[PDB]
Amino acid sequence: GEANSFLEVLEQVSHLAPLDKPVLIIGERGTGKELIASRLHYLSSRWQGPFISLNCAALNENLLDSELFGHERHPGRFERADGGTLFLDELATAPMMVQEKLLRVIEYGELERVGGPLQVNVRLVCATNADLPAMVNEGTFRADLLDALAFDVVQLPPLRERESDIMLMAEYFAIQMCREIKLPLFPGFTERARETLLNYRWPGNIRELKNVVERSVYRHGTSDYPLDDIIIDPFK
Repeated sequence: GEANSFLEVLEQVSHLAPLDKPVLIIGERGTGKELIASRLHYLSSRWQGPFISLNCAALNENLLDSELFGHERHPGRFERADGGTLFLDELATAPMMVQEKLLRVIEYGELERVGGPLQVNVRLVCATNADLPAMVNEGTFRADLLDALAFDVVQLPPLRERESDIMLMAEYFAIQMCREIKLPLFPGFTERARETLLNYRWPGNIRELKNVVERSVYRHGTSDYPLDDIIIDPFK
């Protein structure tokens, strides 16, 4: 089963999920932030409402503003998440204009409408791997938004800090790949392979571990001998 640090996350999420308070998830790529956001939704009373997601980094300023708040129609992500949960990833990339508008939605529960407003009821979950307090000091993140956004913070441990989970998950992914390519048995990892796995920093965390292990099993391609060559870098 999962490491103590990850179990402590799951326990935190079970307590946070029922609240209608905004949650901030801090974690590297491939640590499962969106999955945690989804768990907060499905363990909440809003579980039958919508779960909407948006990656702030993916859009330029003008498109981000329209995608989040709408452009009268083109309903934005807040309107689409009404009665449910909205997950905003890579929050630190949101331009200052969007951050100010986000604060207003959090505190007033309304979207502005020029002329011709919308009240919305959305539980907000955001994610980042930036140091938001540091960006506040730099002027690149709003202090007021951070004061209202981070009711509580869920910090996902990177794989490198869950060394116990690395061989567990590696074996899991290896077995699944053996099924996919019809090997009769996963023949295990050599000690050399284990050193490679446990010494590497996994900057891509769980996604990268899966990719690495699946490639390695395929390249090895046999059940007759233990897997010795962990192919971290497919470019070599």
